[PDB]
Amino acid sequence: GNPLVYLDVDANGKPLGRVVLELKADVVPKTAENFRALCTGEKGFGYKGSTFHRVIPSFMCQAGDFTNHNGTGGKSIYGSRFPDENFTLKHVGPGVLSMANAGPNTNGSQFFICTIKTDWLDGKHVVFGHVIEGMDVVKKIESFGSKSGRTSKKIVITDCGQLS
Repeated sequence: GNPLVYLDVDANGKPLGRVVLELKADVVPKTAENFRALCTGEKGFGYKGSTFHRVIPSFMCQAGDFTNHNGTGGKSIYGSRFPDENFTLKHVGPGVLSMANAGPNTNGSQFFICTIKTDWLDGKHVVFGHVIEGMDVVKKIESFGSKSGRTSKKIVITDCGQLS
């Protein structure tokens, strides 16, 4: 069935808890597989030790730039970037997991978790999973953001991996 992955998150060195995510490999297999492999680190690089670098309250929490830590970097398991797989899943509400990008067909490793319904992103960002457990942790992360995206605390993915 669909993979379950986790992110364990710290804020200024203090554990916030675990976010568990279902990846919708049934609908977006290529996009799901990229995220899964980046969680396990099995290609020799991935999310462990990287940060949530842009967090905007009442909108989204963005992470996944493990090369430059500022929103300019990251890479996929396929190459630097890969195409938009499909736009079948929508940004239906809080807990949706979606690919960040720099325009059409520029997926890498950066992703975001929505904290509201972001319907204006439908057809522009590939949705590929959802939070199963840990929305409370996501809400804590959201509370440390600001309108500019700057975080008031350093938010680090201290561990991550695959549960099933």
